[PDB]
Amino acid sequence: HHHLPAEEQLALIQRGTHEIISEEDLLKKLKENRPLKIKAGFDPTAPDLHLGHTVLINKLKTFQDLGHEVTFLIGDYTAMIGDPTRPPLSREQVEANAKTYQEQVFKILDPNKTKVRFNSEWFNQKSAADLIQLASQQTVSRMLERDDFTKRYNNHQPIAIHEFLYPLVQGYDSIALEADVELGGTDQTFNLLMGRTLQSRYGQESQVCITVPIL
Ligand SMILES: N[C@@H](Cc1ccc(O)cc1)C(=O)O
Ligand SMILES: [Mg+2]
Repeated sequence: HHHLPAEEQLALIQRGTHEIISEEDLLKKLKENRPLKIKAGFDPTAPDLHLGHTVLINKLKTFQDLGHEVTFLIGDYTAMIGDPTRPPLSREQVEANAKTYQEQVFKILDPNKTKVRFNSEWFNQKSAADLIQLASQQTVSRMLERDDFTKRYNNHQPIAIHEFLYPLVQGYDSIALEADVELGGTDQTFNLLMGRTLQSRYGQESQVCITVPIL
C-alpha cells in the first residue's frame, strides 16, 4: 500500500545476493515504512563499468522500484590526491568518466529518482584534524585483515600508510550520506563493513551491507 510489505521487499532484495550483513536490521529498516538511502560507490579511474556490474545495477533498480532512494556515488576524492612534489586523476577526467558511467546506468536506472554524488563534495572541506579523528576509530591489526593487505604484508611488499586511510574515507561517506544500505561486490566486503562500523562509532544507525557477485 504505497510501499510493499516489508517481508515481500526482503524476498526481492535478497535474490541474487551473496550476503546481507544483518537480515534482522534490513527487515527492521523495511518495517519502518520509509524511503531508505541506498549507497553504491564507484571508483572513477576506469573508462566504463564492465558488463559484470549488471546484477549490481539491477539490484539498485530493485531498490528504486520499491520506492527507495539510490545514491550513485563517485569516489573522486581519493583519486584526485597526488604525490608530494605517476599522476592522479584530474577533475576533467573525473567529470568525463563520470558522465560515461551515467550514460550507462541510466539505461537501467531512472535519472529523476537517482542522486549522483561525488564524495569530494564533503571531504574537500574536512581538515587534517577530522581525518585524525576518523583514523582513531580503527586499529592497525584490523586494517591488516583486509585480504589484499594481508598478502602484501606476508610477502613484505610495502603498504603506504594513506592506503589504510582509504577504507576510512569510504566508511565516512556512509555517515555523510546517512546510508541505510550499501551495495558492493563480494570483494568489497571489508570496505562495506567499514561504513557500518564507523556509523555506530559516530552515533548513527548502522547501514545494512549487501554484496552481489561481480561477474
Ligand atoms: N573504494 C571503492 C569505491 C568507493 C569509493 C567511495 C565510496 O564511498 C564507496 C565506494 C572501490 O575501490 O571500488
Ligand atoms: Mg556531489
